[PDB]
Amino acid sequence: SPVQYLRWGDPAPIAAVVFACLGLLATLFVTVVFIIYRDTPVVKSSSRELCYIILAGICLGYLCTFCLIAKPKQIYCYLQRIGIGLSPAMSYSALVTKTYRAARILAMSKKNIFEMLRIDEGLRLKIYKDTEGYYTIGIGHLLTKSPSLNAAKSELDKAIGRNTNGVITKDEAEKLFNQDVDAAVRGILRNAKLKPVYDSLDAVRRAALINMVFQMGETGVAGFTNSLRMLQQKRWDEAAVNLAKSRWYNQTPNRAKRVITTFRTGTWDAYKISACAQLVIAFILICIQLGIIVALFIMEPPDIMEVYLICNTTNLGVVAPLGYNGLLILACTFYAFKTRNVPANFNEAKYIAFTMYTTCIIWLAFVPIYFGSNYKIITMCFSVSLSATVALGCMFVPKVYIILAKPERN
Ligand SMILES: CCCCCCCC/C=C\CCCCCCCC(=O)O
Ligand SMILES: COc1cccc(C#Cc2cccc(C)n2)c1
Repeated sequence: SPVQYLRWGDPAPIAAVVFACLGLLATLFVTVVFIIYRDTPVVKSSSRELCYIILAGICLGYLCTFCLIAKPKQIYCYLQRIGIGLSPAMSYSALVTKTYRAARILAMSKKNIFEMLRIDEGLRLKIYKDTEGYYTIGIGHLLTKSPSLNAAKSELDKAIGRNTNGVITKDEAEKLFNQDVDAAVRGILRNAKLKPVYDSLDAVRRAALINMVFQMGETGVAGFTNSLRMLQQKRWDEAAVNLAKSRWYNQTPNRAKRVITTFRTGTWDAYKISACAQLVIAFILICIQLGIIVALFIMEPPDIMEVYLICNTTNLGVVAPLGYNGLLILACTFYAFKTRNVPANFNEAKYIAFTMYTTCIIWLAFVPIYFGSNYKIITMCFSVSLSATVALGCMFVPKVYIILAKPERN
């Protein structure tokens, strides 16, 4: 009994149990809130079944402390190993597929704007110079600024990764273009006259504005005061009429028409231009961890060696599932970082990225702390729980807050 130990002067067992009980309550609160209000936008477009997997994992995480603070029964040693390896995998494997889909969606948006400008501006697959004499390739991608061709080729090879010999492919031109777009967005967001229109626009219409920026620069685009305002206020037809009066339209009519039409429809009509799969993959990434665990069960059978349950788990019995989860966390972080600025679903991505930043630190810190500790069971309890609380706190608590306290927003 954990109360005994507190009485005997050791408050660690009861503290761990309380942490886990509170963890279970909160996860229970959050889950029920998601069951009732699954009928709402803020939950529908986000993957519901995947969310449940993540919550289940967090739940099992907290449950792990009851496996570590236990009566001496054989099965608890089995449970410990199962729970400690499998519960992070459940959460992180469902999450990686979530961040992956968010990464594909984003990539295909970058592909569209690339095609837009391939059509409007064109690209060269071989090195050339701009009107200012600087070495350039693709859709106006600046390579270097020195007057030496070989310096451009080296810098290109550095950028692409193979020995290009001054010649690249279309996919590689896209690669370079993605950078230039990124930088282009930075500038718009650093421009007071342009930030509010860009923030308010949907994805397609954002590309149209970026298109204009590429043609005239920011200072030129900011000169369409009235039109930008109309766009910001969503008066699409009026913006179209207004922009068709400009000198821009009159100097480059063929291109301006496509851009204006894009602004007017929010579609790509002027340019030629699976949830179930997620569950199967998440299922697979989880079974792999189970495979590792079951294999270590056969190589190194669990055995007991009071309130603390000392099992005979070797360093390998810990490290192998730990390593695998570490890989999942790594993949999550990678994809989450990539999609960190994605505005969709009330900036859901910003929370997911922050969560993984924290997880990485917590897990990296766990290695020296745990393997240099003489209080391993309690270190494990707090660690699993902290990791589960970080996920629950940083990702689900804000969603619940929006649900219950902003019913006029969602
Ligand atoms: C952000 C990275 C994700 C988390 C890192 C995962 C940590 C697990 C991976 C490897 C840990 C290093 C191997 C264990 C050290 C053995 C210590 C010992 O037994 O002496
Ligand atoms: C950092 O120290 C450790 C060591 C080993 C395992 C863990 C863990 C975990 C876990 C469980 C369920 C849900 C989530 C998000 N995480 C933490």
